[PDB]
Amino acid sequence: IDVLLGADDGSLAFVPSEFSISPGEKIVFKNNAGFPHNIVFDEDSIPSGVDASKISMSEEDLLNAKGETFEVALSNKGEYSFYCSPHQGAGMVGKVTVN
Ligand SMILES: [Cu+]
Repeated sequence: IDVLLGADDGSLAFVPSEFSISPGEKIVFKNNAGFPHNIVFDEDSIPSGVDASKISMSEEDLLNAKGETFEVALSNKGEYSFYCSPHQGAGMVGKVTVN
């Protein structure tokens, strides 16, 4: 599943921001507009026992250039909330459900 980092109109959003997937399916987060961006899973809002570091950028890490990507596949079922660190308050957040 491809997820744009920044919408095509410049909005500071993941597109899509809420979506499902099945275990092992690639998520490719791609810098689109308004970069730098990053993808951080919220360590308090992911499934029991999941290591957020295995699936996240750190908050200090950035994707700098247009078209740069961060790929992650999730395994464990349940809800995972994530955000872009520098743009979280602007509303650049999302939630993926592994089902
Ligand atoms: Cu961002």
